[PDB]
Amino acid sequence: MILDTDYITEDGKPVIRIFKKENGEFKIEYDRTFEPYFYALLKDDSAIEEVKKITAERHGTVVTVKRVEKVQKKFLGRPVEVWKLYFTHPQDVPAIRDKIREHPAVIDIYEYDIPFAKRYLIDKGLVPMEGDEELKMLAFAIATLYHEGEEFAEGPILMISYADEEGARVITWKNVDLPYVDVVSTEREMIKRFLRVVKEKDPDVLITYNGDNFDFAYLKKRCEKLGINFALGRDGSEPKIQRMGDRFAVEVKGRIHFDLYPVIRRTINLPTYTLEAVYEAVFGQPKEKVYAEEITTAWETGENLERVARYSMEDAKVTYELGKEFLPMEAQLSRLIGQSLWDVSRSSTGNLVEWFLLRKAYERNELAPNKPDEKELARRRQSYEGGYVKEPERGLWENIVYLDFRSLYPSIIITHNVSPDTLNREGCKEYDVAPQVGHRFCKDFPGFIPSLLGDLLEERQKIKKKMKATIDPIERKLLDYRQRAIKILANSYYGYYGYARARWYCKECAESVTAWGREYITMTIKEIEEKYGFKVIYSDTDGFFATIPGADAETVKKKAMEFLKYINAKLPGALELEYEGFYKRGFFVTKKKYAVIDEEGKITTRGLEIVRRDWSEIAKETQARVLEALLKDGDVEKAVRIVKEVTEKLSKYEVPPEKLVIHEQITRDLKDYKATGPHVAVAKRLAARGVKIRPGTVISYIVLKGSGRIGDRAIPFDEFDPTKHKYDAEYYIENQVLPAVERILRAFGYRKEDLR
DNA sequence: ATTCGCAGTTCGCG
DNA sequence: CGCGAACTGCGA
Ligand SMILES: [Mg+2]
Repeated sequence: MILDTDYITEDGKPVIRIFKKENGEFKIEYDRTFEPYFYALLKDDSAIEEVKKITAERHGTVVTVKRVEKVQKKFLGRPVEVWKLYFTHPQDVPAIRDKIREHPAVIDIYEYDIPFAKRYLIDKGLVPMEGDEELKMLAFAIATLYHEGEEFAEGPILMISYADEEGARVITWKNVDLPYVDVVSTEREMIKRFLRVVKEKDPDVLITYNGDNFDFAYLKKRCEKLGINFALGRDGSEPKIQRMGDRFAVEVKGRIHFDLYPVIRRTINLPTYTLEAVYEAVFGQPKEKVYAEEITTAWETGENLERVARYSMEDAKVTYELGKEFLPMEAQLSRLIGQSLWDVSRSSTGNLVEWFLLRKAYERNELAPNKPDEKELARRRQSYEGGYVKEPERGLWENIVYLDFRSLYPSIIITHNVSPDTLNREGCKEYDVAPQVGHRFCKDFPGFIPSLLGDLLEERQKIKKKMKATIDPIERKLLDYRQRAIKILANSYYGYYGYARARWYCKECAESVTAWGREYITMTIKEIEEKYGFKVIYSDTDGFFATIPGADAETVKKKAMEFLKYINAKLPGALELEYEGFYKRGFFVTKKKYAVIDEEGKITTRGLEIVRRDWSEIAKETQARVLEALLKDGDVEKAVRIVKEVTEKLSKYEVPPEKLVIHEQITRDLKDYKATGPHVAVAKRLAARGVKIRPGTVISYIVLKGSGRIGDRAIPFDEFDPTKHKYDAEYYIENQVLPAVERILRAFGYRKEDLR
């Protein structure tokens, strides 16, 4: 199968390299015949002779147009003629494309910012990660000597650990009495030993945790300091470092550097993304943290080095375990989008859709629109109305059914053919008209995006049912991941429509989807109220909670099923209302905030403090305890005692500090903040010292007993010391626990002073 | 560098 | 003092 592609230059000419793994054998294929190109729209065909002679210069070398040819393509449905301009080397394109655009007779240029290697995959119809080839993977991690006021990588690497199917080992240059530790003489020897391991194991995938922004950078500075050729690549090359906006990314030629950090960041939602928290949430098993201070202290005193080595070992071990858990899913996502695992695992929603569309556009001879320039970008800051949210009838309800649409937004796009190439298209014999916004969509032919979206949803269903019949457990897992990958991509189309940087951006399409959605959800609600006598307790966008307050559980279920039969006969196209679940009880606090419990006793919570990371565990824990007492036991006076118990424990300082940590994300550069909240205050004190802060950093702090604002009393939890610090019991009672619980017990008539 | 709608806290202004 | 901007993270 295909892992990746790139190009090298030989005698001034680009040579594509295709990196493959066939039958457990690494292979490189070379292609010297692929020509870089982009398109130009001319107002006059005669102008082509002027464009041929346009020249530029890269670095002394003179850039010219190799050859041209007129081609006929489609642009948003309508037919168009443009000139395909070829060049000798892909680096000629960025050097001359501006000179060609600025030419008077050139209306516009297209597809001029597509990387050569990616252009090759699309044009040749090649799909990475296709097949059942098993990749050999290796995880690794490092431990370092940290001192507070030093430069990056001023301290040596203390240990390098790695892990695969054979287990986990640690390389270090001090004597450690553990069976999985290999001892060498120096840091230099340790690094060289690691090179040999990678060379001999020859893994297809190198797995790290935050290796893009720490590990490889640290190794690089150290190899420079020690004079080592850090040749990790299968071609003898050193890791290549690239700039991805305000962050970094690292390739290793011939293999795939799989950094788990950006992947897990997108896949699951956690309060913090430390390696310990991630592992404990995914595998449900604890992992002890050993801090930089303890590591430094252990290395200098020579004392607890076993503890450090074990931590180093577990880092590599869990990294390998997590890599095994997340990689196959990302691999199937890569195959779907049609780009390398390296790019896909580091790409967000916007880029993934765009690359998929770019490939499909080529297959359909569809000329792709350009990225918006700064002027057009500012013109796309106009917003639109979103989903409908009913104000809930607040309180505790009995025997509730939840009904919702199966894929509401994708169903709308397919059913009503919503697409920029069908928008207000004149000359058609059939149209659908969006409510409120009034946009018309041609129904005569499948639109580009609804066509692709329809194939995706259809393919997904064919995979779901083939899974049930697939005996081979490995094939079933593969199909499961592809099916999940399709769901992710299919649900990304709507948001992409309203994404201002998108090539196929269309605000009219985006607001038409939401307008139609508001219509269908509101029609369905008044339908079940008027014709079946249900009370609709609450509704958000694509579903609602309903019940008959004076009815039996089986009575509610029966009537709900009858309603479903009724409205589904009225719904057009692919729209379908479904029976999502029945709930014994439910408590609806506000819009976006509620909790329900099924007949098994399982509680599901939305929006409440319990779900959020910017609330201490102590507040979330008793809110969950209160909610359980109400939903499962129906015991309101028990919920009260629990709060009295918790506030008393807090006031007497019997609560562990670990359950008092508050987590809050830094979203921008610290200088760009206008209002300084507690987490920003803590961040600025950190940045004042050694530690640098990036947008995406989660600040974990605790509030201390003292004077001043909350931000003046807040410190990072790592630095909390019982001998130096005392947490603010009053704060965690009056600002954390009580507000979170009072908002629930308010409905029963309890004040804050009813619980102290 | 996917969308909009919404509850809630901290802090500073008048 | 009330009040609103700034800010975060959630639901769909
Ligand atoms: Mg709103």
